[PDB]
Amino acid sequence: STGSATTTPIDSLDDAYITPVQIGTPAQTLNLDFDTGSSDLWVFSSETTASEVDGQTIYTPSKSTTAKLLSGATWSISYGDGSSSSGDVYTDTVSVGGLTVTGQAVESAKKVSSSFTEDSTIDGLLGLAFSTLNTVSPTQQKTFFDNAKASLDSPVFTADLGYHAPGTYNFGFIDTTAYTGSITYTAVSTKQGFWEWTSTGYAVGSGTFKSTSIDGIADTGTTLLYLPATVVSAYWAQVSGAKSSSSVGGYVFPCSATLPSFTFGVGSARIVIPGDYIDFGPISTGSSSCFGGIQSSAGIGINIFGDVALKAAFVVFNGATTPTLGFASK
Repeated sequence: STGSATTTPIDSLDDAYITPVQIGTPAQTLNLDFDTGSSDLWVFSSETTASEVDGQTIYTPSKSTTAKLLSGATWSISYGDGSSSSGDVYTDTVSVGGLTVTGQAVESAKKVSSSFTEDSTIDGLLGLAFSTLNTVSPTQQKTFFDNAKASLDSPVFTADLGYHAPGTYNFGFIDTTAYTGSITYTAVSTKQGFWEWTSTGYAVGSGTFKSTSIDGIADTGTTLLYLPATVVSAYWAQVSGAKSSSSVGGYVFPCSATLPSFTFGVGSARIVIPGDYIDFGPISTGSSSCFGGIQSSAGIGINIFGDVALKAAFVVFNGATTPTLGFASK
C-alpha cells in the first residue's frame, strides 16, 4: 500500500503545516501537524476542556462506530516550545492520503496548553519519530508509520514541504519526479528516539564551505533551523544590522535586508536554503525588525533541522531495519 497527502502552511510565514487525516467511522477529518520530532498522535476532542477549544475541529469518539476506549491508558506530552497536552486514549481507524491503519492509538486531549488553544488551525499532532518516545502509559503505543510500515510497498515516508506553498507527505514510495539530481542518504541514530543524523558542514551565502560535523534531528514539527552558536553567528554577521536580542528571543534583522542563503552538507552533497526562507517577518505588526529563521540551539541541548531546512529539500525518512535519512534538492 501507499498514501499521499498534501500538507499546507497554516499561515503566510510557514509557521507550521497541516495535513488532513481521517479518523473513525464515518470519517472525521482533522487537520494535524505531522511531527517527525515526536511520537504521539493526539487530537482535540469532545473530551477537551471546553474553555481550551477555540475554533479547532474535534474528534468525537462516541460518533465513531470503530472507536474503542483503550482502558486505563493516559498520555501527557511536553514539546520543545514549552507547550503541552494530555488525556486518555482510544483506538480507531486512521487514514492519511488513502493509507489506512486499523487500531491506531488516537490520544484524545482532555487538556491542552494555551498555545494550542490559541491556534485554531491545528487540530492535533501526528508523530512520526520513533515509537520509543510515545508517551502513552502504562502500555506504550506505536506511531501511525510504525503501524503502517509492514503494509507499505517500501518502509519509508517522504516530506516535501513547500516554501509559502503546499507540499506533500508520501507513505510507502519515493516519487522520483519530486526532486532533482540524486538523493544522498546518511546514517541515523535512534538512540534518543529521533531522526538524528550528522551534517557534514555549512556555508553562508557564496562563502566557502566549512567542513564540520553537526549532529541534529530532522524535525518537521519545529519551524526554524537551530544550530550551534558559532554557525549562527557566522550567518548573521553577513546581514548588516542583525543582532541577537534577548528581549525578542533570538536573532533579529532589519526588514530592509536581503538575506544570504545558507547551505548545509549531507555527505558530499549540499542543500541550499535560499535567503528568503530565513525571513520570518516583523517581530510585531508594523515593526521594521524581522525575526530570523536560523537561531542558536545553545539553550536546547540538540541541533534541530526544522522546516526552514527541510523545506529546501525532498527528505526521505527510511524506516528499514536500520533507518537512514535521504536528502535531495528540488
